[PDB]
Amino acid sequence: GKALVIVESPAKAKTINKYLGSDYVVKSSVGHIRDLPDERGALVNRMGVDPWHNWEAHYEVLPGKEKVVSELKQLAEKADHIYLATNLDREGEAIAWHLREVIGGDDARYSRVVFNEITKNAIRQAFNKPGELNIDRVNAQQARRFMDRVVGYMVSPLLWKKIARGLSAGRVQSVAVRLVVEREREIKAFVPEEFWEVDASTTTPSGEALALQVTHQNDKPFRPVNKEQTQAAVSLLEKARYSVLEREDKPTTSKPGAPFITSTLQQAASTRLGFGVKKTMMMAQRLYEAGYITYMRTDSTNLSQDAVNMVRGYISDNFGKKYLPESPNQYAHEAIRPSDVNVMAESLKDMEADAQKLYQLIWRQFVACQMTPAKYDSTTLTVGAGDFRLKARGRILRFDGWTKVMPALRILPAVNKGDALTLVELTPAQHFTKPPARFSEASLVKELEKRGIGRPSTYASIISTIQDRGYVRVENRRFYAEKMGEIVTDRLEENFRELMNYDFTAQMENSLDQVANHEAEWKAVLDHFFSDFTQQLDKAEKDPEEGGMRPN
DNA sequence: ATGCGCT
Ligand SMILES: [Hg+2]
Ligand SMILES: [Hg+2]
Ligand SMILES: [Hg+2]
Repeated sequence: GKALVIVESPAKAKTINKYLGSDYVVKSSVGHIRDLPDERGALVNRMGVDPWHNWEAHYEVLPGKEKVVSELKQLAEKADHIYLATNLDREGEAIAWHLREVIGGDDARYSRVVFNEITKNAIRQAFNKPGELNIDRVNAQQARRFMDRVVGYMVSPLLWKKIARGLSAGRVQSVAVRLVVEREREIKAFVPEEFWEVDASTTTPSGEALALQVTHQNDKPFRPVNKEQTQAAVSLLEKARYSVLEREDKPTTSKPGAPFITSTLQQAASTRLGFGVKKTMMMAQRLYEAGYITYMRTDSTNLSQDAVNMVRGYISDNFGKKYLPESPNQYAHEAIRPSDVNVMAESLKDMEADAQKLYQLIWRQFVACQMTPAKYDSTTLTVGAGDFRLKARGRILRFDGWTKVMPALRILPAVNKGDALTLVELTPAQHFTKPPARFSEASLVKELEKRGIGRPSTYASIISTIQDRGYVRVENRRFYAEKMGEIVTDRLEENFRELMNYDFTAQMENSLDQVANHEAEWKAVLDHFFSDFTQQLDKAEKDPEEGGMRPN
């Protein structure tokens, strides 16, 4: 009979059904299809999981997947063998598990296949050496999902009682706020430090202009803190004899960056196009659904060999040998890139202008990544004047390399060691150290991914939740901590230190991997977790004098 | 009258 294949993304399905044609019926779950809605029955009914009854759960189809589930039902009839083709990670593994329990049937009627790429060299091997779903992987995801549930449904209520109604707490949510709160306090406590700089304009023995910066005095870094000290020094430099000590000419290079991932795309779109995280993902979504780029949600900068041959092939025909490296550039889902290098942004007349701009950003990053380095001739001049040391640095572009596709938007006169320099003028400059920069939406996302706190598909969502909840606010595209955010962050740090530690997620991931690798059992892991958590929750419930949470 | 994180 006909084989039924199920994937997560519709766009990916349409593409698979092609490189497979008829005989098979490809479809997509379009997400999860099913999820959640001493002891207290009401609390357990609300959570959908019972921590006091060996974690029995109550999953139920999403209020917006009825059709999907239904249309998937009847399709199971005219199907001989059902092939669950979701992602190999634990989330994908769980979607497969839910599909199998919602469609019913017998285990043997189900098979698990993983698609490498769209190429036929992949969609083929998919059914070649398949397998079945990994129960350990599934239970690992159930453990994560349940731990996140307990925290949110059991901590928030405590907040409603001690602080205010409508408040929330969460493994990811609360540390994102903590990051903003700490930066806020960092800025408010900052005290600018005054420092001075002195530059000197001079003439070479020829007559050419040479700008110099004072670096040392009596062999110590030159850094006056007030005008008085700056004057004492200028007085000496005005009468000093200047002579060249050393001229170090050296070839230096510039290297392209890695292709984009969700976090970096958001940051680049934010810095070069003024796009907000949510907008960037909306445009990226359009581009993906129209087949111009790969999944917009990814945490890997990897590139397939085909992708790499495709781009080198393009660089070779459009730039020449000097731009093509001897062998592929090395560096530490796939990365976000054009599905076809031969497709220019200007040819996407079916897309909004902003989507074309985003595509162009993704395209150029992808092509520059595999080109040769930029080459410069860097010159450094060392100058002596009395007890002072002065410096001048220059650079002259010799070969653009990758900057040919990704442009950004210096000539030191000829002088030899021992040459005298004629002083023209001395310019003192007052300065003040500046406080740490405020977070931007993309900037906070960057910090979250750096600590492995969120997920590509949740970063944007996180940035919004903390605002709607009233913990932080955005102004001039920059984050500011709200009083409530500080209040909640301090309470949570006081009564749930472990949960508020930035590495809580990393530590959780380790335990989840152990469950996925038969090195631990999921219910046991949840039991340990719950025991610690309840110890903290119960303590927090008490009166402030007994160590309970301070009410506002 | 109510809250999480992920696809
Ligand atoms: Hg969803
Ligand atoms: Hg690269
Ligand atoms: Hg969704």
